[PDB]
Amino acid sequence: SGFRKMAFPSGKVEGCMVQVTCGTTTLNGLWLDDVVYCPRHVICTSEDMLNPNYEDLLIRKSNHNFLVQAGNVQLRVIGHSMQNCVLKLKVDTANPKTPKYKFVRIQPGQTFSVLACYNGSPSGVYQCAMRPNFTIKGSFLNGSCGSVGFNIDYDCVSFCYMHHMELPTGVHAGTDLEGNFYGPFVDRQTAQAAGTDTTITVNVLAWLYAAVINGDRWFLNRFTTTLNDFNLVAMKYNYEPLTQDHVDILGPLSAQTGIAVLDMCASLKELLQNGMNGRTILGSALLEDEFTPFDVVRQCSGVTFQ
Amino acid sequence: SGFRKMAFPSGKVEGCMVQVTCGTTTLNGLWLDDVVYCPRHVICTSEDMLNPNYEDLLIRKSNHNFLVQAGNVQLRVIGHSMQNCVLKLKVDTANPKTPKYKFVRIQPGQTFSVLACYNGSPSGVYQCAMRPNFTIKGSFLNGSCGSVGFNIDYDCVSFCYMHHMELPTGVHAGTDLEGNFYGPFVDRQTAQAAGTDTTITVNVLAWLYAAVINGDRWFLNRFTTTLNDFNLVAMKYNYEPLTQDHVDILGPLSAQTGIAVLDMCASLKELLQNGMNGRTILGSALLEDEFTPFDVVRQCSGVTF
Repeated sequence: SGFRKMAFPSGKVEGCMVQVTCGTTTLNGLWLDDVVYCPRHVICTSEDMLNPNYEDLLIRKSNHNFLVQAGNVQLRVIGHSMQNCVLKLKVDTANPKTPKYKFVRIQPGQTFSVLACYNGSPSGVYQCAMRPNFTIKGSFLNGSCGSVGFNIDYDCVSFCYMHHMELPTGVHAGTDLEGNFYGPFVDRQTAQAAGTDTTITVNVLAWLYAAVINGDRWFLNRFTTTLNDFNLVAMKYNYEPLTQDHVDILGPLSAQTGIAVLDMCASLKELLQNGMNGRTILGSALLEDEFTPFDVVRQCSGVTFQ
Repeated sequence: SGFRKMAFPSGKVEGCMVQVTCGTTTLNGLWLDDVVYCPRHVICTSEDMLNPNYEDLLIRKSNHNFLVQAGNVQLRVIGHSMQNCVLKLKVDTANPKTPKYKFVRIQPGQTFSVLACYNGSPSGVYQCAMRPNFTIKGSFLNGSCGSVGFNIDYDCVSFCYMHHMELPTGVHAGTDLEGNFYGPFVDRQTAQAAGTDTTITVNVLAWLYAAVINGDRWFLNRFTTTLNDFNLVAMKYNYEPLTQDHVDILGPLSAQTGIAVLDMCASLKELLQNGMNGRTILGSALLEDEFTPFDVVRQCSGVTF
């Protein structure tokens, strides 16, 4: 029992983190086999930040302008190329700690672990979710760029996020590992703002199912709803629309608890109307939306506490 | 900027986790140098768990009754002994991945990272605090026993917790790595109740400082208080007493923010007496008490390991 924001163990990713320096700029890179991936803005200077021409900046660099340090060892850069917003530095050594891995581009609402790093060294690990407005609510300081987000279902690391920037509201933006940004953002310091964010409805429903699995039913009610009526109400509270795909994904939790998905939707409607009246759910006084259905199944018992 | 419940990187500990099996019971062990540490109740069966005599159970076991597996490799057990509630299995090979480490016993209110493991394989990491009632609010299923809690400083892993059991309210109890329980618990298959818990005041103040560092300031006010008056309020809301040592420990955050501890105490007093009036702090509608002052400093300054 219990329910925590649980990250994946970070060791398989720690062994891939390196420091990349170009000029006076230092950030983190990800060393997989004989390639180091890092944000391309490592090649910018101070006069470059608003409208950098990355193709023009990069042609002026040789391999030896990039200093890559793995722990105490310098790696030798033997080639470089840019793919979208990431730089790929070919190095002369394959990383002996490379885990089994893949690159995946995730959808809003998906969660992942972040290993926050500075100067190629890990500082901590935490869970994040891709918000509907394609930002993440991270914890990142100067020098954290190139830190990555990942999942490790089974034995394989799926890298899904590379950190590039902080927006004015204090939230964060970055790319997949092919260098395409999530959302409409660009790696320029021109004025950019995140869109209005919404709550991830399917994740709130998953977390209510987690609460039932762990033994709490106080928030259920005798009512049901149609999917259409639920979405009409949910939108009034800035909740994302719930689709038939989301209803299907909740199937296993519904089966384990005996609570039909649209009955849990009626419970959520009432919670939005009433608040918690001084109670908590899984230790929270707010409705939590950064656990996915898959996260709940990963963490919770397969036996409900009836 | 931003502020998240952050665990330590777990790689140094992952390399130490093994699977220990005795009879039909399987749980996790911690392999350091040439010793594997695990809960002594691995030697119990069903008819033993209600009132175990561990000294008598251990005599019937030979070294080959303990099956220790590190990944795909079996370790050969060459000795066994018990220290309080921890079994120590001497093995024939030192763990080549042993980090610099020590065993430490923590105080209530201190936080640590848990590496939750099953069948010797790490499955997740999260941050926990030792509650004033010596439980932790963990997330553990059958087979999680022997999972460990730890802190890191520089290069040294300080192991502080080994998981043994779940209490009826769904919170968790365990030992230090010398086998001494935290709290008034025993390793027997009986319902044992956690005492009434209280809120860790110095940690709530640390988190209010984190909120200020991150720009969330609505709860600051013109008032200040004394330690004595604040502690009357703390007692009334089931908060731990705030000592002068706590005031000193908040010194670095009070310096980084420029806000005196007793000024912040006047803010917390008002939050306890009036609530949040529908607002949140760092995204929470509750007063969070599982960040220590050092946790706030470590996260807000980017400290690496």
